[PDB]
Parts: sequence; C-alpha cells; structure tokens
Amino acid sequence: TSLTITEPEAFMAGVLVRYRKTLIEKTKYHLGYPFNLDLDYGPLAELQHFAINNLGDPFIESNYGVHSRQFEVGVLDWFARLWEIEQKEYWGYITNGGTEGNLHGILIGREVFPDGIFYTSRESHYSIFKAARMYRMECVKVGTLINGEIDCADFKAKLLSNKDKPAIINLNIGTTVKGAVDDIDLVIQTLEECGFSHDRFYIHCDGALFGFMMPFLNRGPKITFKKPIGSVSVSGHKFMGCPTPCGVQITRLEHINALSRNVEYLASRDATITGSRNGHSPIILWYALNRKGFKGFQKEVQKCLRNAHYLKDRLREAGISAMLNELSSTVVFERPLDEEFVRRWQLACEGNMAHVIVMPNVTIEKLDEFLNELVQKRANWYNDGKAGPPCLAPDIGSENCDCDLHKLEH
Amino acid sequence: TSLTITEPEAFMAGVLVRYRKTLIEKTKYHLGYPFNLDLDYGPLAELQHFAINNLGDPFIESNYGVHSRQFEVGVLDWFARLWEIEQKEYWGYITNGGTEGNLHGILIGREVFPDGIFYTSRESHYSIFKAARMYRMECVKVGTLINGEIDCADFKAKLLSNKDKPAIINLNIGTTVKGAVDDIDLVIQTLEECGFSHDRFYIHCDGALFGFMMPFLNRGPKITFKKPIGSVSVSGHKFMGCPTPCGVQITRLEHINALSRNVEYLASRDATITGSRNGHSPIILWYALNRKGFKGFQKEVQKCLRNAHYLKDRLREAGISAMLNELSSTVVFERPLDEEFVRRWQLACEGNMAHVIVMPNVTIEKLDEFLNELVQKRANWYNDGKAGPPCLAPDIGSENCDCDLHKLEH
Ligand SMILES: [Ca+2]
Ligand SMILES: [Ca+2]
Ligand SMILES: [Zn+2]
Ligand SMILES: [Zn+2]
Repeated sequence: TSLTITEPEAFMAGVLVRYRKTLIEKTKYHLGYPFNLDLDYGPLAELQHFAINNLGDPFIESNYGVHSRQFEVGVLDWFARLWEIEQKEYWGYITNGGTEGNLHGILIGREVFPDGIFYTSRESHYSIFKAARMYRMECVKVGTLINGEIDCADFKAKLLSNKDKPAIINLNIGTTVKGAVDDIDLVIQTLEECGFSHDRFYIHCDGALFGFMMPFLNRGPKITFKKPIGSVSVSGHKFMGCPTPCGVQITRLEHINALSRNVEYLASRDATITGSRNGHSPIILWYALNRKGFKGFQKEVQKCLRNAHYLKDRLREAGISAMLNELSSTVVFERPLDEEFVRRWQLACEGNMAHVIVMPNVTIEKLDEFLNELVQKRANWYNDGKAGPPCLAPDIGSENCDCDLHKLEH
Repeated sequence: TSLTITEPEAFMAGVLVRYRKTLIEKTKYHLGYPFNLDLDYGPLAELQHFAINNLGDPFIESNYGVHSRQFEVGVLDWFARLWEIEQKEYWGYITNGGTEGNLHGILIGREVFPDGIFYTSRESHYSIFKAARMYRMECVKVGTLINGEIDCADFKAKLLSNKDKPAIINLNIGTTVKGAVDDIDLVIQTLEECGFSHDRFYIHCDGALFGFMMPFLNRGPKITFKKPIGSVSVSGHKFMGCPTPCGVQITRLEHINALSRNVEYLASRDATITGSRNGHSPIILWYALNRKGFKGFQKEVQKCLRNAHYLKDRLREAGISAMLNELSSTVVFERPLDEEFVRRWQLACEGNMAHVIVMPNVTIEKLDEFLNELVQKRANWYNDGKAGPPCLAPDIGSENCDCDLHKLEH
C-alpha cells in the first residue's frame, strides 16, 4: 500500500484524516511489541516548528544553537542517579533507540579490549549479533535456560576455553521474546572465579525495555555501576513512551576517551554513533520524568506486572500454554494458529510462541476483549480429530505447557 | 545550563515559553550549518499523538501496525526516480541522518568486497572515518585540490599501489567545510584506466546536503545509477527541512542481500543499521515533496545559489577573503576573530575559515543584517599596527584571498 507522489490542499488533508483513522484503530488493538502508546505530550508539539538538533556531545555545546541540551543533560543526570553513577564518573547521550545504545556500548567494549572475545546468549536481540558482525568481533553464543536467562554454566565452560583473551559481554536485561533477565551477579561471580579480574572484562547491559523498569522494584539483580558493568542502554519509546524512537546510553567517563574526537566545525566532540541527533526526544523524556517522577513510574511498572500476571492467569485457566518470568511484563503463550488474528492484535511470534507485552496503555478491559476473541477462535483450531495443541514445553518448560500430554501433569 | 529534574503545571509551561523564546532567537541568527529552518509542517503535528515506528524493512510490513510505510515507500520511489534507478533494481530506507546513510553505504561496500581498500578525500566528513574505524577497514586518505575536490591524480597514484585488492570509495557530493563536489565521472574513468572494472570497485556517494540539490540543476556530474555507483545518501533535515534529523539511503537491490536477515518476531527483515525507526519523518518528507514537487525544489535551490553568490560578492567588495564553489551554497570566508560573533551567528569554523550555508530560510535581508555587523566589527580587528588579516590562499586559493599580500594581485 504505497502512496505515489505527483507534481502540482484537499487530496492531502484527506489522506491525513484517513491515515489518522487507521492509526487510531491500530493503536486500539496493539499488544505484541514493547511500545508505550499512552503518549501524553500535547503541549510539546509547538516545538515541531523548530529544527532541534543536539549535534555533538551533550556536555560540550556545539555552535549550532537550536538544541535541547538543557533537557538532555537533565535526563541523563536522572539516569545516572537511577543507575548509581556520579556526575563526574559518567558519560552518555540520548540515542535514536536501543539498537544505537547496543552499538555504542559494544563498540566501547571493543575499544577497551580490541582482542576481546564477545559473549552473549542465544536469546540476545538481533541488534547484538548485527553489532559484532559490523564490528568484526568474534561472537561466542552462550546457551540459555528454558526461561531465557543466560546459562552461567555454559558461560563458565566457554570463558575457560578462551582464558588468554579478555571478555566482552552483553547481558540481556529483559530478552525480546521471553522477557528473561540475565543474572548479572552470577555472571560477575563466574568471571571472578575463572580468573577474570575487573580489568579483563567489560559488561554491557541491554535494557531496552526492562532496564528502565527494574530499578522501580525492590527485587532482582540491581543495575548499578557500583558493580563492574561498563554501560547500560534503554529505549525511551519502549516504557516511558515517545512518538519517535529514542533511548539513553550511559557509560563510564573513563571509557568514552577512546571514541571521543574533537571536530573543529562543530566546536564539539564526536563520541556518538550518530552525527545530527534528535533534540525533541530529550524534551519529551524530560517532560515525562518531571510530570511523573520515580513515584509515577513505580506505579505504572507495578500495574504492568499486575496486568501481565492477570493475562497469564486467564490464559492458563483457558488451558492455553503461557509463561511469565519473575521480573517481566512479557507473557509468552501458544502461538495463535490464525495469522489474521496475529495481525489484528499485532503479536510478535517465534516458532510456537507468541507474546503480549503489557505496556501502560494495555488495560484489563483490553486484555479481556482479546481473551474473549482468542478463546472463541481457539475452539475451531484443535477440535478432534485435528492434531491438538502444540507442545511449548521445549520453549517455556512443561510446568507451563497445556498441550494434550502436559496439561495432565498439573 | 542543565535543567534539574525534581519529584512532584506552572514551572514547566513557564520553561516552554522561555525555551521557545531562545529558539526563536537562535533560529533568527543561524547561518553556519546546512539545516533548512523554514519548516512548514503544522498540520502533521497531530501525529505526535501516535508512536509511529517503521521497525523493519520499508517494503516488508512488520506486525507492528502503527507505521508510515505508505509514505516511506512513496518518498523512496521519488528518490529512486530522482537518481534514475527502477523500482525493481533498488532498495533503500529513510534513516536518522546522513551519518546513518554513510554507515550503511560503507557497510554495503565492505560486504561486496571484504578485502577492499577504502578510499576517501582528506575533506570527507568525520562520519566517514568513524565508519572505517568502526568497521575495521583500511582507510587510504586521498589528497584534495585547493577547492576541496578529491585529487584524482593522487587517487590514481594510490589506486595503483593497491592494485591487487578491490576498491571501496566514498565520494563527497558537497564537502562539509568548502562545499566541493568530487568529480564522479573522472573518478570512474580513473578506476577504469587503472584496470578496475565495475566488478572490482564500489562507490558510495555522500550527498548529505548537495546530493539532494544537484539533480535540480542542468549542470555538474550527474548522480545516476546508470553510472556504476553503489549507493547514495542524503539528509532530509538539511535541504528539505525536518524538525528531527532524517535521511534517505538508496542502493542497488543486488547489494542488499548480504545485510538482509529475516527476524521472525518482526515478521520483517533487518537490512538497516537501526531497529526501531522514525515513522514521522517519512510523512514529513512526503508532505514536502508533494506540496512542492520538482519545480518547487528547483526554485528553492536556484535561489539558495543566487543568495550565496550574493553573499560572496558582498564579502569580496568589503575586501574579505571568500570563496564559493561552482555547485554550492557554502560560502567560505575569513574566520571572524570575535568568537562571540561566531556564536551569535552560529558559524562553523575550521582553521582560518568560517562558512555560511545559505539554506531556504537564509534571506537577503538576513545576509545584509550579518554583513553590516561583520563589516563594523572587522574594522577593529586588523587596524594598524596589529597583525593585519590572515592569508586564506592555502585554504581557498590566492585568487580568493584578500590579505595584505593577495589583495594586490587582483
Ligand atoms: Ca497468579
Ligand atoms: Ca558574481
Ligand atoms: Zn506439552
Ligand atoms: Zn593571502
């Protein structure tokens, strides 16, 4: 459905009204992807009048004056507080998304250790493997437990067979498909007891969704630069919500010296992946953090976990295979067989799993509308004498599978 | 000037009114950077209500439904027509800027030729060298004529000393500082006559500013995939104008197969540098191309060249060193000595050069306000018996220098 451009009104603002309609509709039924669709930023749309560009370092003002560094630096300072690094220990910037933050953090680690072996789990986001290939790093794929966590036994095994070289590591704070959280503490411990001291490994934390969310609980492996991590990224258009993709990458200031170069025509430094940078995003994220604070976010997070547990419980009671990890708003379940149902609710699918990500816009009323439809349609899919439901035990563990075999065991 | 975030109105919408004021002011006096500040996109700011995300390939719809691919594909088709490649010969996407397009095009070339030597001029944008380092390519810096063009003699010399390996080449369609245009035709010719056939070289065209502008003249070395180029990038927030940085990268479809990988949870492919992608940009660029067409752009371009020639002429008549290349809106001139004057007009500086880029928002009335101030202040800078003006002959040629020595020669 492409929309051809013709040489020279009505036809154009006609299109905006129709498109706006299809977006309202798509927004109503969206469940599959970790994007917060509850956007409360109406006062800021004045600013679409200016060409805001934070071109260069956030902490060194370029000669391009139409920028939002006041906001950007505010937001970054908040993130530094959130992850416990002090003003004079940290560098970072507001990115174009979680994949830019991954490319930045992995690049930083390659520069700390050019001979470094790179390690990540099999359930790392495609951005991580893209980065290693772009960067010509040796990528060792570490195995994974049933639930998605990195397997620190297989990790240990792999560390010891490359004991000469330093270790560069990506950890998944909330894997894309299953919503697992790599055990930072155990990973650190495993390194130390294979004779990797702090000065022979670099850890990047990919927290595109859950990295934002986890500091608002009193639970789980804390993300803090008091541990020997190297950098942490988050996507701003995931939990916080932002009309355009953005994110936040924060690293140790010591680490940024190897990337940072003066660029005379900016009167700034280039330590970012990008050149020109979105300067609306920093304002949008500043507005949100201010309106809501750590209390407003903690609420939204706790309600999202509650609503995911609800969804999971309702699915199990309908005898549909489903899992929800401890620290997660990602409900993995039996992949709907009706692919037009998949497209209507915009579900992400891998193999025999689909998932719903319960973002602030995802309400109980909306989960019920969905469970209604899914249950009605499921009845026509696996009726005798057709094959009967797929077994998700290999994906989510047999405790969570409700196929013909595993429903009996519970 | 950072802006601290505090836990919970007036204080916030107070800030927006003050910030909006400083942006109006900064927009009034901006001359140094290639950003079109004449933004006519008021009807589209409704859409800041949606989380538009073109996540994945522009031509394969992902399951995330809140996207602008209708627009994106329209815009890309227009660019394909503009650079003369047919619907079934080309792939491309709307990027986050000219640096993403550079990283994409250089990556494509590295995959066509993994053993390839990379060549660019000394006056390539910092993005180009950043890419080669990120990508661990061998970068051979080719020398440059006075005016900024790549020196195809020094090119030839360098080609022949690496005659075994294939050649990957970046060409600067409008260099950042001086506004030069690498001679594509001559570069091609030089390759052919050093025994590089089409299947042993890849050319990327960096056209962040002037790549958009040049097809609207009947002059200069035409950008066309009928010649053996590999890819062309442009920045959308440069000439066309866009509140957020964006761009357009177009390559040959044959070339994209080496990067493109299916990602099951998108139900799309990943052939981009990025993951999540701005889906407002494609709409903004679609609106602009439609309102104005090839006629509206041709006008804006011709007026920008006219206004640059004006600025240059006025500068020479005040006996201020200045150059304007043939195919350029970039007026290079004696770097103001008053750095607060530099910051007031937001000029980009390198060495003894500054420059004004004459973008559609840059009017004659505004150029005159600037020439007035510059001329008044210049009188206090080089009065006897202080040193007298710097010599820009090494930078811009002695025909364009008006120092104490070279002003005599003309
Ligand atoms: Ca329960
Ligand atoms: Ca003239
Ligand atoms: Zn089973
Ligand atoms: Zn001179």
